[PDB]
Amino acid sequence: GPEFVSFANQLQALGLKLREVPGDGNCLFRALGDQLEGHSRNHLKHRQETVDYMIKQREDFEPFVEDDIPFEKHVASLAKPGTFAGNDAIVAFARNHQLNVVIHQLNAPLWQIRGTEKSSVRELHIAYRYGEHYDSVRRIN
Amino acid sequence: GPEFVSFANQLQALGLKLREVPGDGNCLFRALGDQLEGHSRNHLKHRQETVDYMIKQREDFEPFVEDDIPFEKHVASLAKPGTFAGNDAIVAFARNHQLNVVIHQLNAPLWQIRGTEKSSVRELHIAYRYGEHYDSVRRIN
Repeated sequence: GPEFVSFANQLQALGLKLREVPGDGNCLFRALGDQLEGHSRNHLKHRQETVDYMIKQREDFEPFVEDDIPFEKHVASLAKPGTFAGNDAIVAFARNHQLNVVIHQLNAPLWQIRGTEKSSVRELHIAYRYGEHYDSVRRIN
Repeated sequence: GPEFVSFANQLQALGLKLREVPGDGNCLFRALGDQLEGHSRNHLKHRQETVDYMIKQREDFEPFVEDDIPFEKHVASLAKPGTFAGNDAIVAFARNHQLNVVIHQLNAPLWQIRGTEKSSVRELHIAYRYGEHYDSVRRIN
């Protein structure tokens, strides 16, 4: 259908704008931290707490791991600062914090990862982009 | 990917909500009227003005018509109250009013019909749904 010409335009139509985080493997936790706390300075803590939750809830998270890769290897790699995180990390963070994460993408359907079974919870917004990069999505005014 | 369970939830995540218009063929002009003016009472006028614009700009709109259907037949049918309108009517209305129309759809990419070549213009929001039905999309707070 009739597409937006830029991601900035798409967000702007929704009264939203990007808050970019650096192009390294810590981007998801920086973006989620920015959403949760208004800044990304606790990204190492969020990475560690997210891995801790995944381990505590191993039976829930082993299904996410790409086959023939041991769960231990997956979470050990994720524990290292700079390791790019994926959807399973978003699920873990969302469940740990009992909230939802809405994911924006240029000319793609808006996604929602729900951390609870509840009906009215806190909702965080991030943007998925090239490679494995995530940014924070904030209100304009 | 991870989809919203309802259209209401999807809009709510964006701070938006549906304002339903009746399930008849006047829905697009009622929805556009609601967006433009805050109410749908001028839907007959918007239909007539939209057809007038399409006729004035025939060379621009003939390409939209499904082949072997005469342009005259298309616009004559569209002029009748109750005739369901399509994308070409949105383009015509947007160009006539020199604005943009953003179209929401459940678990589909957000669309944008741009009425001008400009960079900063007024933006109207509607929702496309089952059949040929459109509703108005408004801010929650």
